[PDB]
Amino acid sequence: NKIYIENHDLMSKVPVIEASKESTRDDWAALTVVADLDDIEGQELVYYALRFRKSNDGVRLDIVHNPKDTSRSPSVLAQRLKSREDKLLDFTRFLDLETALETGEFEPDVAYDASLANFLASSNMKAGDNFVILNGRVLGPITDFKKEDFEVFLQ
Repeated sequence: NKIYIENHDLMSKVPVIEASKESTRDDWAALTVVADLDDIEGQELVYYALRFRKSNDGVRLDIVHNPKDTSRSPSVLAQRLKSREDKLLDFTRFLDLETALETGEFEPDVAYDASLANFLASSNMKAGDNFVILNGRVLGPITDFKKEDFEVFLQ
């Protein structure tokens, strides 16, 4: 649990696709993708995670933006994505995601940026790293991994 418990601030601010009400408890699982969405390789991972969630409605997906470069507030992209949180399964096209990360004025959330900086240090992962956490299991860094590999780890 301890990852989930120590980080409630951050995890409360990130984009979340809730598992469906009409899925079962045996289907239910918790996927976190942590990705640098300034880079294609991070975006691509999230895209796959989205596609996976689209097919597997027992999963609760949330997405943590974890940029290597911090000159911009991490919280900007995270808010861009959080604003468009309902829309995320309507994506059909890698471009829909790019678009969603491309636009939206937001005021930096410092408390978010702090939360992130904890989460990283206490979870011994670095800024910029791409990884997934699946029901508590950290997998990464990811330096391939597509929606197959999500599927299998669910089994």
